[PDB]
Amino acid sequence: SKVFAVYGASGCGRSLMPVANEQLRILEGDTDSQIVFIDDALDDNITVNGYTAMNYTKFKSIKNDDKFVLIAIANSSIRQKIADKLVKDGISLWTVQGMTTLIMDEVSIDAGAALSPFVTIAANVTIGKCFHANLYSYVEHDCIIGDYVTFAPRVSCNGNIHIHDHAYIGTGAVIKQGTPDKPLIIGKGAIVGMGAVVTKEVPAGAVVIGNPARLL
Amino acid sequence: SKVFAVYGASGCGRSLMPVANEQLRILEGDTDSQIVFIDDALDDNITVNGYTAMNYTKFKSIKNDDKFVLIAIANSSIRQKIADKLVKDGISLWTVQGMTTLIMDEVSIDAGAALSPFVTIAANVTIGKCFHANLYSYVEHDCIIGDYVTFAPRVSCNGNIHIHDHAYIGTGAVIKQGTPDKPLIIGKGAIVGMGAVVTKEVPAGAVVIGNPARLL
Amino acid sequence: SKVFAVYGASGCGRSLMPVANEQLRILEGDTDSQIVFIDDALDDNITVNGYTAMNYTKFKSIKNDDKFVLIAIANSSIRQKIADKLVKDGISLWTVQGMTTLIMDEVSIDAGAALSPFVTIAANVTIGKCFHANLYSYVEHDCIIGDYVTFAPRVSCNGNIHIHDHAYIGTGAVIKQGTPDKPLIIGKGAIVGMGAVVTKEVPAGAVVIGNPARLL
Ligand SMILES: CC(C)(COP(=O)(O)OP(=O)(O)OC[C@H]1O[C@@H](n2cnc3c(N)ncnc32)[C@H](O)[C@@H]1OP(=O)(O)O)[C@@H](O)C(=O)NCCC(=O)NCCS
Ligand SMILES: CC(C)(COP(=O)(O)OP(=O)(O)OC[C@H]1O[C@@H](n2cnc3c(N)ncnc32)[C@H](O)[C@@H]1OP(=O)(O)O)[C@@H](O)C(=O)NCCC(=O)NCCS
Ligand SMILES: CC(C)(COP(=O)(O)OP(=O)(O)OC[C@H]1O[C@@H](n2cnc3c(N)ncnc32)[C@H](O)[C@@H]1OP(=O)(O)O)[C@@H](O)C(=O)NCCC(=O)NCCS
Ligand SMILES: CC(=O)N[C@H]1[C@@H](OP(=O)(O)OP(=O)(O)OC[C@H]2O[C@@H](n3ccc(=O)[nH]c3=O)[C@H](O)[C@@H]2O)O[C@H](C)[C@@H](NC(C)=O)[C@@H]1O
Ligand SMILES: CC(=O)N[C@H]1[C@@H](OP(=O)(O)OP(=O)(O)OC[C@H]2O[C@@H](n3ccc(=O)[nH]c3=O)[C@H](O)[C@@H]2O)O[C@H](C)[C@@H](NC(C)=O)[C@@H]1O
Ligand SMILES: CC(=O)N[C@H]1[C@@H](OP(=O)(O)OP(=O)(O)OC[C@H]2O[C@@H](n3ccc(=O)[nH]c3=O)[C@H](O)[C@@H]2O)O[C@H](C)[C@@H](NC(C)=O)[C@@H]1O
Ligand SMILES: [Cl-]
Repeated sequence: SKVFAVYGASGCGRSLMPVANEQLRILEGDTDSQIVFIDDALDDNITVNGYTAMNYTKFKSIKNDDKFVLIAIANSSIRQKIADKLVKDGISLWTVQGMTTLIMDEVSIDAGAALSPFVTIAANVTIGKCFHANLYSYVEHDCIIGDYVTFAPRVSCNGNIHIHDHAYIGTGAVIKQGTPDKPLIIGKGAIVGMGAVVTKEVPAGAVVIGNPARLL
Repeated sequence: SKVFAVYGASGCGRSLMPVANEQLRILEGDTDSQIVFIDDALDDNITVNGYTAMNYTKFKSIKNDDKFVLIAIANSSIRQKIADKLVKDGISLWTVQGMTTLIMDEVSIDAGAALSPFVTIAANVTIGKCFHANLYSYVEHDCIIGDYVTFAPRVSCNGNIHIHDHAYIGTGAVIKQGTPDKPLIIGKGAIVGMGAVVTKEVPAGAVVIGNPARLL
Repeated sequence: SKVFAVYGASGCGRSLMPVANEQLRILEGDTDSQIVFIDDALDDNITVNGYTAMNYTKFKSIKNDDKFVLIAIANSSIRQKIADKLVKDGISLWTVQGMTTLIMDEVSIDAGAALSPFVTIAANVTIGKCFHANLYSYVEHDCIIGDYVTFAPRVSCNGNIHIHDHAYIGTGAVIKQGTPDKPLIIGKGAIVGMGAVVTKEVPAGAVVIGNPARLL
């Protein structure tokens, strides 16, 4: 027996719960396990879109040895804080993908990814912990994505790109491919703005916007 | 017995007829009902891509009590004019979606929407009359879309956006999310240009272009 | 009996091989035929992502009368050179599409197209030799695409556009629709940069960038 949850019942979680249901009901063939929202804004349990929603105290208190959680909070500092809490409390991080999520050959993705509908993860890609790939995003050949990286919808991450930990790539951003000899690097905790067209390495902690991308 | 039609046999209609066939043949499981084009440019009936095409006089003259029409004309002033005519003549507005159109939880869409392939309508979205969501467009969590709103392909409408009646959002436009406290508003009859990156409220009747979006 | 191949085992080929397998195993229902990589960088045979990879000398030497090749090299000058070699050596050019590739009515596509997942080819489109439509690209109503045209991912080619031979359209580029009276032309060997917003005819051999698109 198992219990599943989506951690976060705001916009991120409510748009991932259908995806978590595709993962659980169809890709895992599991019509038996219950799935709930966790949200620490809650004191008393409520329902959100027809699902039981409870705080983490209540979720921990459930008498089941086999808990699986997708963290659906886009802020990667919160996501890492919650991931470390879950693992310390013996709760499993749970990767979710949609029926229309395309995974190609020799792809490695750490536990707890949120892979939205219409996402492509292409050939020979490596992805670290609790990756968020929102609707329509792709990661193309030979990319290395670090830990707690967050893509908005419709991110175009071309080939031979290395994205370091905690980077955020905004809606519809386009990133030029690197080369095998010189991967294009997005530095740790960098922010690429919505619609930015990234043609060069982005420094760690930089915010870049526009076409072409410039420091903000 | 029923008769279906796509109103408009130009580019909008010819790229929606396959979608209307997915809706009718697969999602409604209906292999019996006939589907035709209506186009008032026609005097004599013709065929368009292997479908009978006739003007509205001829379509009205069909002896069937149960008519269903998708309006495939992108100009929203024409679309509203035709919708009001159809309803007055006792003809039903017909929502069409593709096999790859994704509708999430607690979504409300008024009759007569054209929801193209690869469209996502995410959690807790409300949409008014004869919405056009062209290929790859999405409407994310908590949005409220008014009447006769038109999206070109690949519109990125993020969460907590309110789009008023008759707005037009151009190809690949990106709209910044609002907040629960302050939805980002696109005003009545506003035009957001292709590739525009919208980061603030757009006034009613405004035309905005570029990255970032500015008045034209 | 037949032998299939993907010509090019770098990023283009490795992200197309899964698509070639969807085409062969599912759309052609063929679990019998072998599929390999050809790559002329190879001296001795190797494996690439669990597929045999050999140079063209070795591929020619295979004793089979019925060879089918998808050219997965994005550089269209190389692609044409290889296509002419294959045809001269009595090897068939092979069109591949994904399970999520959408082809609409009255579409004509010459042999040897690479049609990626989530690609739409809309109504009444005509496409010439060895077309590349990378992930998420679309070609909308009434377009005419010439020979050895290459789309990066997420190209938005709207209606009534004529793209001449050997043009390259970069990641996330948007092209304004033409009219029936005046198709918007992308000239021979033109390059449209990533994220370019094309609102007018592009001259043959021009490089255009930005929003709006300008000569570089
Ligand atoms: C880039 C970004 C992080 C900057 O955030 P911020 O510092 O709060 O910026 P503000 O909204 O205060 O705007 C700063 C200025 O830059 C502009 N700007 C903001 N985002 C921009 C963008 N992506 N491209 C270009 N200009 C942008 C604003 O219009 C403003 O101009 P002004 O000073 O003349 O008024 C933010 O706008 C962004 O792009 N975030 C991603 C949104 C997104 O992807 N949503 C998807 C959710 S699923
Ligand atoms: C924004 C828009 C409505 C303006 O239309 P318009 O007033 O007829 O504009 P024009 O085509 O005459 O061009 C006006 C100027 O702005 C530029 N321009 C036009 N559209 C632009 C856009 N989206 N972004 C930036 N610049 C744009 C033109 O290049 C031109 O520059 P110029 O005066 O230096 O020559 C139109 O270009 C547009 O974006 N429409 C949407 C197209 C689309 O989404 N098609 C999908 C069909 S399914
Ligand atoms: C437009 C393009 C062909 C130009 O290539 P290039 O001539 O080698 O250009 P460079 O990378 O040397 O950069 C030239 C300058 O223009 C800028 N630039 C490059 N591409 C740009 C683009 N698409 N939009 C805007 N500016 C761009 C660069 O930042 C640079 O600015 P700088 O001189 O101030 O440093 C190329 O950048 C491009 O867009 N290619 C498509 C990439 C792609 O689609 N990849 C998908 C692979 S599947
Ligand atoms: C306001 C805003 O920009 N929200 C965007 C954000 O959604 P969330 O990541 O759900 O961010 P929220 O701040 O809206 O919500 C986080 C939720 O997480 C909960 N939370 C947070 C911390 C914690 O320790 N426990 C916990 O339960 C918290 O109570 C809240 O309900 O990320 C999505 C990917 C965005 N999506 C789109 C399409 O625009 C949302 O608009
Ligand atoms: C020229 C142009 O920009 N056409 C774009 C428009 O297609 P339509 O909405 O089909 O616009 P049209 O003007 O081309 O056609 C409208 C059709 O509607 C018919 N019509 C119009 C009025 C009416 O009362 N009756 C009626 O039958 C009219 O005869 C005509 O055949 O909207 C699509 C969504 C665009 N798509 C793309 C991908 O570019 C088309 O290019
Ligand atoms: C470095 C680079 O920009 N590669 C991009 C290119 O991938 P390819 O078209 O695979 O280009 P390559 O130069 O990387 O490889 C071509 C292959 O083709 C082979 N080749 C070339 C010539 C020939 O005669 N025989 C032959 O076998 C050659 O040995 C090589 O392995 O085109 C894709 C569509 C891009 N995709 C993305 C998503 O970024 C790749 O990053
Ligand atoms: Cl897309």
